[PDB]
Amino acid sequence: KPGRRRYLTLVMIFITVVICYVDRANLAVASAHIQEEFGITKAEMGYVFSAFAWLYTLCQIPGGWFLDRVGSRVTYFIAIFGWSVATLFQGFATGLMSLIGLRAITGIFQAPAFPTNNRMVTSWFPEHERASAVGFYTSGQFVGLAFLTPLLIWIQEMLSWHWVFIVTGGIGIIWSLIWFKVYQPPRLTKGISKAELDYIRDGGGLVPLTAKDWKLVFHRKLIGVYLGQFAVASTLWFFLTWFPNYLTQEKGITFMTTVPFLAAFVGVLLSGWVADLLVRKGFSLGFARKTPIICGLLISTCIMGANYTNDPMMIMCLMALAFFGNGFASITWSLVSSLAPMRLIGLTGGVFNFAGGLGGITVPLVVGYLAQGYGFAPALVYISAVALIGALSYILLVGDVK
Ligand SMILES: O=C(O)[C@H](O)[C@@H](O)[C@@H](O)[C@H](O)CO
Repeated sequence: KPGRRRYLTLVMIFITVVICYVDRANLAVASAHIQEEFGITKAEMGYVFSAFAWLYTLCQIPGGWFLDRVGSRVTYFIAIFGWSVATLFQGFATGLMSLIGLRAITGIFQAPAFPTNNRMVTSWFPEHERASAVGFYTSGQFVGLAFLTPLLIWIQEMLSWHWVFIVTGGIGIIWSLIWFKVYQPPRLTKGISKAELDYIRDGGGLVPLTAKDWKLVFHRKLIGVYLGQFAVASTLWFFLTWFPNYLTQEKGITFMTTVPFLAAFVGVLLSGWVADLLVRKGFSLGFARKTPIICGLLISTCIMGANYTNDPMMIMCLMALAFFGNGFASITWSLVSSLAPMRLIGLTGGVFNFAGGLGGITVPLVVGYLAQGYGFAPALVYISAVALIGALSYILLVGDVK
């Protein structure tokens, strides 16, 4: 009865966020064959992984500027059709230099995925259901990064390894042109409902660099929010890049690739829904999403307790609970669109994950730096410290709705 096509764009985004995260972990799937063919060393492989991580964060502040400058639609086509071509060409790469360069190119076009979807969902879902929308396409990340990894392995072992980059890259190419022709602003869309467009707008859904603005974006209210995701997105990047299973593996654990990614799946899902229901009630817009972020980041510190047993106990349960707190508090960016000024929606989205994605580059490096000289115990307290620092820095500098 009410507007129904508004969620169509949400599904297309969910599809995009899935495809975007498949091209993130497709390299890890083939990482057991890429080293052997080119004769690459373990250290050199790190360049291939790092190539995507670095440019992904560095190419957000240009993307944030590129998003507002060029628009919200064409940017995603250039993005989807951008990285999808790089990934496709990676299947025909000759030498690690071709892989490092292409993975760099892949990170460039895939960087403006976070700010572009945010404005896209904010121009279509700036209401109470933005958290349910934010908690919807984020689940596709945990699903798209994992639930498709077995299918890649199936295509990897039976057929050649190149098809993993042709499938993931080829699907993205088709999806860009598909998405390019179907999605468009609400008024300019073919079928617009008289009630939906007003329904979308009643919540706030609408279609050079200044020195002053340059210093204002780095404000206390946004700074405390920037630091918040530095502790949220980081925990997800261990699983993406550096450390699924590396050193000291006999007395680390013993199935591990699906447990935390479900707890976060429903974690982001219900958390986006809990904040969604709370906000429509007599609670503030920030407090409805702030609350599940604080306790979540507090739940994220639950992993510190896994070392008290050192015995084949139910660590996996509290492991999923600790990862549930990150997912439950994974809608930390659902409010960045609100606090950010109307003029600079793209830049804030970049500088935002520029702290979160950076967390995916520095936090994994810290956990590794102490595991050789010390062990895993200082790594669990650090993740809890970053989560506590994330929570602590949030509750103090949250500053509600600026
Ligand atoms: O790519 C992205 O959207 C960001 O990394 C981040 O928003 C996601 O990883 C998730 O929402 C939080 O970890």
